[PDB]
Formats: sequence, C-alpha cells, structure tokens
Amino acid sequence: ALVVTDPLTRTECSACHMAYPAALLPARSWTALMADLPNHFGEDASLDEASRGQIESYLVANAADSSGAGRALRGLVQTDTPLRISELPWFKRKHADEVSPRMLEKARSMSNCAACHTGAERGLF
Ligand code: HEC
Ligand code: HEC
Repeated sequence: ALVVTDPLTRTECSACHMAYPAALLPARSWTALMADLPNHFGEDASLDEASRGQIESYLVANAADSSGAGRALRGLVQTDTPLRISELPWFKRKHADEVSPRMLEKARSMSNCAACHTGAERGLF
C-alpha cells in the first residue's frame, strides 16, 4: 500500500501537498529531508522536535529500503540520496511517455499527485 498510515505524518506532511508514502524514498532521503525542514523547497516546514523525531522514525521504518528492494529503488545507486520522489529514475520511467504538456500544465507540478491520480490519497495510482 502506497498510503501514509501514521496520523502525525498524515497531518503535518499534508499541510502543503499530499502526505507522501514512506515507501517511495530510501531511509537516507527521509533523514536528509527531516534534518532541514526550515529550508524545505522554499518553505519553512519546521516542526517541534518531538513531532519531527516521530515522523522521521515512521518514514525511515517504512522507507523504500526498509523491507529489501522496494520498486521505487530501481535505477538508484547506493550513493544517490534523491530529495524528490519526482526525480527517481523509477518515477521518471513510469511517467515519461504518459504525461503530455497539457496534463502537466493542469497539474502545475509533478509533486501534485492527486491532480492526476484521484485515488492518490488512498494509495491508488
Ligand atoms: C509547506 C509549508 C510544507 C510543509 C508543511 C511540508 N512541505 Fe514538503 N514541500 C513543500 C513545497 C513547496 C514542495 C515543492 C513542491 C513542488 O511542486 O516542487 C515540497 C516537496 C516535498 C517533497 C518532494 C516532492 C517531489 O516532487 O517528489 C517531499 C518528499 C516532501 N515535500 C516531504 C515532506 C514531508 C515528509 C513533510 C512533513 C514533515 C512535508 N513535506 C511538509 C512544502 C511543504
Ligand atoms: C499528471 C501530470 C501526473 C502527476 C502530477 C503524477 N502522475 Fe503518476 N501517473 C500519471 C499518468 C498519466 C500515469 C500512467 C497511468 C498508466 O496507467 O499508464 C502515472 C503513473 C503512476 C504510477 C504507476 C501506476 C502503475 O501502473 O502501477 C505511480 C506509482 C505513480 N504515478 C505515482 C505518482 C506519485 C507518487 C505522484 C506524486 C509525487 C504522481 N504519480 C504524480 C500522471 C501523473
């Protein structure tokens, strides 16, 4: 399932986009994100340390490499620490010949999964 099940992560990490599922980035990528929320893609996404710590635990514990080779890892080398799901080789492979300039214009960003996937919040893509 490609769904955030953790309530605090669901709340805090849906404030500005969809709460992205842990399974889509390796643990190192989640750590790096969670270590710099004051400088988060142009926004201040900083949290109180207690909330920050718990969210980091959940993301790392259910990351793409938390149960061996999740699909999202395909085409990654161990020295890659991607900070965007939308920059993964696996993501670009699934989207390349599928998204037209018009579909992309309407979504406004490949970060906006629900603009194209009605079931994105229930894990259906
Ligand atoms: C607003 C104050 C935000 C909060 C709270 C969180 N995030 Fe965020 N995030 C924000 C912006 C403006 C962007 C750029 C979107 C774009 O169109 O380029 C992002 C992006 C991400 C990503 C990358 C998405 C992708 O393209 O692959 C990830 C993985 C991500 N954000 C994670 C994340 C988490 C774990 C959060 C909770 C702690 C969280 N975000 C909150 C703005 C904001
Ligand atoms: C429109 C501009 C899109 C945005 C934004 C995102 N996705 Fe997407 N995605 C889009 C299309 C047209 C398709 C192909 C559908 C098909 O059946 O060919 C996809 C595909 C996926 C998939 C693969 C689904 C499967 O066949 O198993 C996944 C896992 C997926 N998309 C995830 C995903 C996420 C996490 C996004 C936000 C970060 C996202 N997509 C954005 C169109 C669009």
